[PDB]
Amino acid sequence: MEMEKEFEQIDKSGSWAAIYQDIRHEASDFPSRVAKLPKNKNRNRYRDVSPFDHSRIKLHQEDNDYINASLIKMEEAQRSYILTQGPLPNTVGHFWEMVWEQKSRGVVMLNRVMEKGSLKCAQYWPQKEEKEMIFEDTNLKLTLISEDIKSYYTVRQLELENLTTQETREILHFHYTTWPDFGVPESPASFLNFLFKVRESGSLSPEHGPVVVHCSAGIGRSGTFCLADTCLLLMDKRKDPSSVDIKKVLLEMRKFRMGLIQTADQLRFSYLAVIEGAKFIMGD
Repeated sequence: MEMEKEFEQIDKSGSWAAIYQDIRHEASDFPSRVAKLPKNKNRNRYRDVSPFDHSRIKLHQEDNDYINASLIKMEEAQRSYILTQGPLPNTVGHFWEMVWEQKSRGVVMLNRVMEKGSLKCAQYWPQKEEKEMIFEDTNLKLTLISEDIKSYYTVRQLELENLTTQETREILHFHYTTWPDFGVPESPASFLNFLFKVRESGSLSPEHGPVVVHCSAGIGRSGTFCLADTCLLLMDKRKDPSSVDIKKVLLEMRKFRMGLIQTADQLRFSYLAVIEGAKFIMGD
């Protein structure tokens, strides 16, 4: 592992903030005209986190097709992700319309509904089996089937029914619940174990639609997920834990959504998780 001694080299030199700035500067920049139309102002959670028009997800609704969401297509790894913001009270129906239209099998949530005294996300899934949710604007019903609460994540089977065709699908909600309010987790082990549960569920398999991933803005903790999954997969395809340049992967993902990886602590954590997750992918 080169990166393991490049990692040790960057900590010594304390220069995480420097590399992270390098990436901010090299990062690509494309139009996001649709996002900043005023008809869409209230469809965005942060005024400065916009999907690029080229990689954006379109709702199949000729009235307004906008939702703040990007398709990240990683060609060498054969892995696609949909990165999105946490739904607004007025976009919850859109969010499930998107999960329906894209044929996604799983949703990964990396935030709690309330963080730092504020609401980072609408409550967009049901809490009790018997209290189903109806989305009138998008003709969808959502039902909680089961719920498996563990120490640092919760998994939920949900049933999504299309009212106007009577088709149903089962969605897996993977909810990481212990991401620190400030900073990043002290060890990646929790995060890695959550990652592998998502993998084992099949939600990433390419017979399915792309997994929907989000946090508050869909770039910070969301990117850490995607970057770690993809780096670890490329280490497999090459079965060589050192042809993978984590900064080069990051810059390629940022062609598809701006700002992935928000802090330089997140970047360090990204390295830390890939290095550690490499143990259990090189035979173990």
